[PDB]
Amino acid sequence: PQRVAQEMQKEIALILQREIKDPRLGMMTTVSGVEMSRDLAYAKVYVTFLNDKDEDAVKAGIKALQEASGFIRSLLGKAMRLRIVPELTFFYD
Repeated sequence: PQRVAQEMQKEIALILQREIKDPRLGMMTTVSGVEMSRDLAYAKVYVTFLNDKDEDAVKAGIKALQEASGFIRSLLGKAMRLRIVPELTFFYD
C-alpha cells in the first residue's frame, strides 16, 4: 500500500509532535518511513531524531514512544476516518 504509507508517514509525524512533547527531543523528530502487514494487523514505523546526539536518549525516546503507541493508533484512525488501523511498533533509523 504505497499511498496509505505516504498518508501514514505524514499524519504519524504530526501525532509524534502533538501526543508527546517533541520539544523534549528538540522539536525535530521526523518519520523516515513505515512498513505495513499484508493483513493490516500490524505496522512498523521508522523514526530519525535530533535527539541522536545521545544513543541512550534515543533508546529511552523509542521506549517512551512505544508506551504511547495505543494513543497514536487511536488518533491515526480518528484523523483518517479509517475502518481498521494497524497495531503500531516504533524503531530508530
